[PDB]
Amino acid sequence: NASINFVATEAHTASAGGAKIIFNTTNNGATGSTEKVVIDQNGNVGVGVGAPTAKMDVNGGIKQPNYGIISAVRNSGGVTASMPWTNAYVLAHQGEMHQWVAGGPILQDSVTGCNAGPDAGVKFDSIATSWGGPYKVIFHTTGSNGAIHLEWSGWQVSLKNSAGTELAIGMGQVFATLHYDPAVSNWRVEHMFGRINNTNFTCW
Amino acid sequence: NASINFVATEAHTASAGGAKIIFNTTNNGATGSTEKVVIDQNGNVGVGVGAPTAKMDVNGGIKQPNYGIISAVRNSGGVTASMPWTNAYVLAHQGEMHQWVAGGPILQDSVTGCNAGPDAGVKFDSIATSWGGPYKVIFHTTGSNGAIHLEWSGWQVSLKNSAGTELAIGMGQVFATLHYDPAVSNWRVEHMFGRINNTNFTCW
Amino acid sequence: NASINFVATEAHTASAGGAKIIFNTTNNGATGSTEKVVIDQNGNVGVGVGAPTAKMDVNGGIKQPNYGIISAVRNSGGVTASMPWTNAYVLAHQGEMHQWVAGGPILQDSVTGCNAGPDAGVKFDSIATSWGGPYKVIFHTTGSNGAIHLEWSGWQVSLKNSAGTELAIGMGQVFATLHYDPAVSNWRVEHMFGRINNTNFTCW
Repeated sequence: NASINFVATEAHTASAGGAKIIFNTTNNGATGSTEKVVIDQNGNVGVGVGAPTAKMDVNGGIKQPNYGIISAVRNSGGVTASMPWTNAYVLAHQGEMHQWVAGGPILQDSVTGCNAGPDAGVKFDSIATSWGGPYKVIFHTTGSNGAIHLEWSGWQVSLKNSAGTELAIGMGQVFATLHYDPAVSNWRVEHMFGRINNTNFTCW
Repeated sequence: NASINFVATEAHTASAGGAKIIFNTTNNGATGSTEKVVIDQNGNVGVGVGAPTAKMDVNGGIKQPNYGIISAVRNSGGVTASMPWTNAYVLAHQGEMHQWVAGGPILQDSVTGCNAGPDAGVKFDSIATSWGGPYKVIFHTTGSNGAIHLEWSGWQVSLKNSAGTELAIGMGQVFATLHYDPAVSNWRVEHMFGRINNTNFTCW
Repeated sequence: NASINFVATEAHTASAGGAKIIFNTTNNGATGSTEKVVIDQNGNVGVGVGAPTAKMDVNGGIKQPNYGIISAVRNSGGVTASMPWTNAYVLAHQGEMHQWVAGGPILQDSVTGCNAGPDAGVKFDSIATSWGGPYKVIFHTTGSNGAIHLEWSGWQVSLKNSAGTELAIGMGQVFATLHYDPAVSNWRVEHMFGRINNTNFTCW
């Protein structure tokens, strides 16, 4: 059995007063329904929480889609990128965060965008492993085209210079900002910084 | 057309058994409704997910409000802060996380709070840019007053010493803990650490 | 008063057309109900948002459970761990993120797992404080057993070598990957990296 109940949340002297919506379902194998969600009188939503204090109060974990491995490499070989959203989608979905686990990103712009600062032209060259690491991607804009702010940490990453020489290899972390650049018909790294093992790197 | 259906999730030999709530809406331009949300028999909520494994299982992005630029500067000039929540609101909303994109924070306490550790009295002096960066703010408490744990990374940040001398400028990241201090009638930085380019800084 | 309304989201020439579900509740002390949640025609859920652009669009904060302090220490003394989930639970809840505030983790493997790389065998030895810091834990897998990717930053952390000698103490940040290792009947640190004050550490 499942049901939706409207429940008073205070005494009602006038016919009208505070009220909430509760959503009840019966667990498999059970015979009685139990309250699973509430939209409270204050608009707070409780999921497994009866008196939510947060606007979205979740008594458990939060899951989003696995968007795979992200890459954006501009070098002597040309412009490439693997990005699981279009420019138009990112622009339509401003401010949205996405977190998932996957192999690390491959990131470089040794032509223009990330060839200034202390470590001009480096490649954050993640080796995909079973361990991988968490991505965090939030959608933003240059004002005309889609941009993303991307974070990832995990195993294993090779930091290479613009000549391809491995400078270090091990654990890697990066914060990077990418944008869709119409002048090269693809996503590019505008700036990024992070670390491989104990070595910080920065380019812009 | 929109509708709410109560659906059995297993065979029912006794009149009672497992059941879920499904919420159907019709996309604009469509003629048939499609299932958009489920509150499952186990209480898991699926949003675009039919058999959610997570308590809140979202087939897309998650958005929260844009809370703007955050600042808390105590120096020779006095005590200032720009904080988009009151002390009372933070105390009423413990444990809540907030993520958004905006210009970086401006942070310093060269009088007391962040004038110890390796980089006593520095200012994390973010220049607001179109790129900005992601904030993460989670609400906490000293036990009496509101505290926040704040993270931000992005472009562009000037690291200054307590005398105003620019030590470095470029990409910046900070983790900082701020609290509402009644002794100065405002928010202050209790401790923070991060980096500008490849230079780590730490104060407490 | 509380209510659930099915509302057209466009003109309907044929009997069928786009529609949304709105959920209305009355705030305590109020006499009229106000719209608190919408499941839109496109399946986007707005919580305090009338025309959500995100699949889960929340006009406020997001809260999850406080899972306490996490530890996993393997050294000369043996194998210990404090982990608020079982192996089976983590494996059933892949891809789920969890964020909360608590005292920092205690992490080391000086026998095998984290006794390579630049800082073999170190202990990230968090001292629990009232300030604490934010955890982020996302669930993953080795392919057979539960793994977690864990992040924490905050006050106060002692970085110790494998001999117990305090190398540094102050603000601490860690990214660590832990997994349930049946060969020692407990969770262990596979690799981690972070910083105490301005000192980066890395082990794998």
